[PDB]
Amino acid sequence: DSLAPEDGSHRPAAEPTPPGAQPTAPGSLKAPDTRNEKLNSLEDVRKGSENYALTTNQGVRIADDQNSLRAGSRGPTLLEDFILREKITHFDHERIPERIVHARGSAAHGYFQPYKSLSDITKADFLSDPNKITPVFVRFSTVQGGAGSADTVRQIRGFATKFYTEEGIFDLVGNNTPIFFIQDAHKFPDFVHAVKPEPHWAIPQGQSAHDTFWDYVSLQPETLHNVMWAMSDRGIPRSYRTMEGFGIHTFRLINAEGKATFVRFHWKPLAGKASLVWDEAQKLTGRDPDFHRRELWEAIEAGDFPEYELGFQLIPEEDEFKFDFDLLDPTKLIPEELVPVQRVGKMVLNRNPDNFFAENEQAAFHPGHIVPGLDFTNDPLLQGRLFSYTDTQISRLGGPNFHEIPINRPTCPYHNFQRDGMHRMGIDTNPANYEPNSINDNWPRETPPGPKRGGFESYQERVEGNKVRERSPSFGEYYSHPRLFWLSQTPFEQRHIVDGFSFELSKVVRPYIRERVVDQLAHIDLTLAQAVAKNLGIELTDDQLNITPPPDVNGLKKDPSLSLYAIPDGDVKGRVVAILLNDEVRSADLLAILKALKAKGVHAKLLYSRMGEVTADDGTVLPIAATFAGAPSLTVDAVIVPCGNIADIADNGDANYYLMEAYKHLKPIALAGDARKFKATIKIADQGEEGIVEADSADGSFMDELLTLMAAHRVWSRIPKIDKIPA
Amino acid sequence: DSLAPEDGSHRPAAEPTPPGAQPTAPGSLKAPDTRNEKLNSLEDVRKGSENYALTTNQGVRIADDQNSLRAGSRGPTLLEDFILREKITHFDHERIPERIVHARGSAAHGYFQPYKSLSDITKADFLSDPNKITPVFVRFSTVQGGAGSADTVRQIRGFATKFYTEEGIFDLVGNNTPIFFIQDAHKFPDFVHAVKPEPHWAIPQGQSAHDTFWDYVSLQPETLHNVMWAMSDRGIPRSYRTMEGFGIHTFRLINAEGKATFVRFHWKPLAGKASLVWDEAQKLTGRDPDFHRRELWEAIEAGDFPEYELGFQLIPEEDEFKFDFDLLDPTKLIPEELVPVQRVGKMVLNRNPDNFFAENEQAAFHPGHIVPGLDFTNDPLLQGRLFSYTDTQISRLGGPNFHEIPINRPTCPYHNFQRDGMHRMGIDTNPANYEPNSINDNWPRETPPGPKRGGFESYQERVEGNKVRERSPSFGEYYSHPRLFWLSQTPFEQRHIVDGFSFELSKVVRPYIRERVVDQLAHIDLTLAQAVAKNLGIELTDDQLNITPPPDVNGLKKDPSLSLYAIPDGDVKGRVVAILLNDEVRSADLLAILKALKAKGVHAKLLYSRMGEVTADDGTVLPIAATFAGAPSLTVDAVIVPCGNIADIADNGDANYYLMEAYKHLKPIALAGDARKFKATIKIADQGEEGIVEADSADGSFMDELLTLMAAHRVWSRIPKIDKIPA
Ligand code: HEM
Ligand code: HEM
Repeated sequence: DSLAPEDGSHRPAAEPTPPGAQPTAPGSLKAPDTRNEKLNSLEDVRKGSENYALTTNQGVRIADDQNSLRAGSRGPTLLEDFILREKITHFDHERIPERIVHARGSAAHGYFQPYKSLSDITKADFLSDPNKITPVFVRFSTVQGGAGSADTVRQIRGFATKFYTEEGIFDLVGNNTPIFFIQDAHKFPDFVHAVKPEPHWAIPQGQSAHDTFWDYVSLQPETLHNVMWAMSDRGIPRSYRTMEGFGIHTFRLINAEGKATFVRFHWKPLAGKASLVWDEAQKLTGRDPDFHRRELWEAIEAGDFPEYELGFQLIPEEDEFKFDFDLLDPTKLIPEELVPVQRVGKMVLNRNPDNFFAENEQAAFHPGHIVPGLDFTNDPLLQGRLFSYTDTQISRLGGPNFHEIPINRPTCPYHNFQRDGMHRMGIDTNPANYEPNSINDNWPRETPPGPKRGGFESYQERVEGNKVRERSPSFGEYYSHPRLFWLSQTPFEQRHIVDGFSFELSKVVRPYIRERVVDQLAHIDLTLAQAVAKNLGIELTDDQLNITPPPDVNGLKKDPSLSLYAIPDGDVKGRVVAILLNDEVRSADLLAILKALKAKGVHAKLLYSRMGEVTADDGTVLPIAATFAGAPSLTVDAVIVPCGNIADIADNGDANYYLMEAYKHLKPIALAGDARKFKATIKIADQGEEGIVEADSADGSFMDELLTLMAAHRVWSRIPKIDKIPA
Repeated sequence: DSLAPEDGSHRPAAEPTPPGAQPTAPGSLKAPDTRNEKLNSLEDVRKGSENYALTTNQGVRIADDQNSLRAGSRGPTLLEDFILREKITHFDHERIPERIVHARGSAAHGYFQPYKSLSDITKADFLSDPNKITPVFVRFSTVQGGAGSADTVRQIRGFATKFYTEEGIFDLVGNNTPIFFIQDAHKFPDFVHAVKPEPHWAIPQGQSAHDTFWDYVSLQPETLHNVMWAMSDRGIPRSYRTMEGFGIHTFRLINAEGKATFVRFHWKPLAGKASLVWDEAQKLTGRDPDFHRRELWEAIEAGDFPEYELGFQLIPEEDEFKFDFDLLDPTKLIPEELVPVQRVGKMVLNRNPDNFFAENEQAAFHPGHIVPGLDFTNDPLLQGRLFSYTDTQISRLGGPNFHEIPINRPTCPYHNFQRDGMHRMGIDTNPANYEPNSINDNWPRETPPGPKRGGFESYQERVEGNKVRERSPSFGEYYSHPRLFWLSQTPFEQRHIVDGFSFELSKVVRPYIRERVVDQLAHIDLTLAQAVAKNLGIELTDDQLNITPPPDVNGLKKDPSLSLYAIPDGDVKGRVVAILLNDEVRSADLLAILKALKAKGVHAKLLYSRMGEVTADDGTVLPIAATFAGAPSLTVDAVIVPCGNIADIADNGDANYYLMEAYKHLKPIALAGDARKFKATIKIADQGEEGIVEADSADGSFMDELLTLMAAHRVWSRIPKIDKIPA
């Protein structure tokens, strides 16, 4: 019974389509021709459904999946109903522990390839040949919230990449800021407990605006640098496609000759850097808590594949101690003005998973999963991470055989003497389960280290010191990097940082904690400190006003690569505009609008006061994607109002509020013909305002203007005009 | 180190205080003198902290909890650091699986007492004497979202109560609507999978506005009754304190003479019935996703204990077949006009937990946990529940000894021959682990059924029929209960139902699903169907326009007890009002305002454009609780603006928007003296309007008028006026 619509509209077309054009679908059904070695290797466990009989897990066909077995139709359920019990038992045991941190995340499949061979600095196989492609699986995430929390919270974001190389799995488990909050892994449980929901009542969920977080920060000044990044607009990215990625720690690259080079890993977003504004981000956690997850999935379904460039900061071994900060301190960044990022390769995410639980939820990343050609360093945060990931996956994934869960399996050979464990899939035929053995002629065998396909050998770093629980004295500087970050931001970025601290500390109930945090800000920069204090009704003391600013970082008074917006990097492909329809749209305006958006790869969403269709002035039937309230301005990058019967929507509260919200949030707005009467609602300018595109009709020049604004992301010059608007 | 402020302001006073006045805290520290038998029995496992040395879990004192052990202060971390490894190991394994459904929930401790002995209808010990107090632990929840999802989503809410009786634990596991979506437990996994996030991409999180839910609903008309309740304002309660509770199924009461009486369980909120409006609820999931958890905790800390009256609908065994519907069908309600609710007792929730994870997350409720004096029925949804909760707790709580986790332990004696299992706490000394035995003289021993303290014996219900997987023909009626619900709602409640369906179906991407749901609505009520269709741009066919409405339910064409608001039951105690300050408030207005609110137990929050303090006209220093943006109008019940230097905030966008938002969401607003200048912000006429209180000062009847409006909850007559308003 209950069947598909006659017309076949239940099923999405298996071709690239813009967001909202078709229902989303499992990756293998949406893009069956998109393949890679890892995607193909998962074919053994993919399960179809069309034309198959419904069965139990033991393969018994079910005749009635609507009713339990009972003694009479109004009688008691019987214990012998094994079909009911198997179905309910499986349902009852669907959940597994969420990740302790980074539980909220969104993932996709893709591939990587180097631009040229890097064999002179590393023997890693995946970086040895420009035409050797390596499948990847990437998961982006937030830190604090649970798996069911919201996407556009203010938080550091995780950026984890699993490379399925020919010499083993390499996991590059990074975040979207170049430093971490703490120096030693021993404090991780303390820091995480402080940022997570407070233990008595389990509030608040995915935001750091609460007493315990700011108490920890105020008592542990090493956290200030990453706190500065979190309070900036870096903490509220527009998309996972428009943020940077960093490995944070200094690692080593080892070449065939045995030479070690220190390296820091970077990902550069080829769509550019872009973030939301706080009010927008917070409201969007309510209007669409799945915004980043959705946006990633739809970009891949549209062909707007997330693309990132891998880059390396390289420091010779002999230059380990030449900076004014320790290279092994994860609260310190290496300014690009001192050590440039060398481009290494490109990563493209081009296919969504088939099943979120099987592939995203069960994926296991670990920074200890390195390969020959790579090695660790003594960074005390990284050292502790090496223990933790393996340990947590034993309980999260139910045993030691988590590498046999399909998404986690290597695509290269794996053979050893490990056996058994819960849910053991591999059936070993080796007569031996130990080495050395004579009974299988000692196979599988050890392999000496070498230039290629060699066994792993650690770099023989010299270790000299007593067994101590002590922080290196070189790590005891906490204010210069925060200050370098502060001075590198534009004026509007600085304002947003001030507003971030002010908002968060206004939610701290104990006033002395707010004062202690302001005291720490006074050791970074007095202008920043005074601006936050003023918003909290706090007065800096005379001593606070006389704190000497921290020294410059190796002579730098600023580094523009630390700003999101100082150096233009805008890219409109993949962005989306809202088009507010009316019941008699001028089709000539629409035609020109859609053509210009199409030429730059910008999507459109047609909105109205109701769902269904509206008919343009030439008879074209226009399906409505959503209502004005249903897809708020928060979800788009710009708003366009075509001419037609403007009287239809001129007095619509939601239509007017749509423009007020977009205006407040600094988005470009374009008004054609009679749509220019909406200028009154955003109560500003009569001769026009930079940021507002207006003309008698939507034409080539009107669209060029709008698209130029869109490439600059937001209208920062409108900032002074928005705090009067009631929106 | 000694980091607390010397003034002791880090610690909350151990006395009842209003929301926001002090930092919240663990229940036993906030209210040490609030006790009950269960709370006292948990003293064996409560752990303090003050004045104790920091140790490992083995009791070894720790000297340096800031650093890992390494070879040299910049060297590698050593494997012999057992302190680091224990600390990180425990952190790595903190999470357990969340509940499969109702994962998001908030709980508190309390007590229950019957008004009079019910010995004539039940032998249940907890209902046998008015002076018998039974400790309870209650958990309120949503259904779909994860543990980290938001509170004010549109969903059915769970209302689960664990009664720690002298004859065993009784768990009454109910919801906030009197029926469930489905009829047979065999479809529970299907219904739940349809409402939960879609499997390819895991979206959307806590809202049912997506294709698979409405696909299922459109193909299974049995769901329409509970869907009607979810689309009404019942799906968005103001607080867990202001919603009703129901057991849903017909159970049995058994008295000492062996007579069975059918019973349906009800909880009546002594604070009244109250819900939010959709736009407010959805925006509140972003501004404060923990609103209901917070509100419950703060109500209890303030002394505004959540109070509920337990009531029974009783039906004699001989009247089983006297209704138009089957008593065993969980998609059908029993109209109070046909069978009144008899008041049974009162439950008061008066203490929060100490540790959310230990007490709330690990609590295990199960409808199969009944006691002598109660029994089950053949309702086919209830029958399947009896299997599922035991099964799911084995994996959720790590084994069969979950009854030994402190919160789940009975307060009465428990002795049997069950042994071992993971995490076994009890050390059995019985020589025997089986019965019958002679080696311990057969103890513990079976106990015959009797009037008091007897063994459990099932009611000897006659069973007759063949073994079949078949729905009773008596359950095959799906539209009369939905229609009865619809006709019992006020006109504004009907509009909100129409708006709920309209918004939800507008998020369904496949248009045919929207059409099929509209067709089902046409079988319930033509006005409802036409209004939803209009909002979707769908036209009803002539056939749909002629579908004959379903019959009345036992001659009823409405039952006012199904409405939230048809019969006023307003209670102002525990509500909160925002007070928008200026930099020279008229102290006289503020004195009058705050004392009037205090006299009725209404809380206040003093808001401004920054934190700190403001000084009134007479020099009174006024502490600011939050900024206008920090504590939006969504979080309060009414807004008051006192006179003073109104020019200070008159052009503040946030202050004006605060009133626009409150106005749109139908909240009472009161403006004193020059604060009447804000009338132009919300377009109020010079002569005024119902729902807006205004006078020259806050004296006289100004506060009485505002409190009268608060008692009516919202200003329903303003609906037509908010239609426009750009907010
Ligand atoms: C530079 C500092 C760090 C970065 C960049 C980082 C990054 C991440 C990321 C991106 C994830 C999520 C991976 C996924 O998507 O599944 C994650 C998970 C995790 N992190 Fe780290 N983290 C850092 C520090 C630490 C430390 C110091 C510890 C403990 C010593 C730690 C313990 C964990 C654990 C236990 C998980 C859960 C993994 C799982 O369940 O599979 N992290 N981290
Ligand atoms: C009248 C219909 C139902 C009502 C009123 C109801 C109510 C609830 C409530 C309030 C909870 C949360 C208890 C807590 O706070 O921990 C819950 C959890 C649960 N429900 Fe039910 N439910 C119903 C139907 C069902 C059915 C038909 C099944 C399966 C056959 C089911 C399976 C579960 C499971 C497995 C849990 C999680 C329990 C745990 O993990 O401890 N429910 N339900």
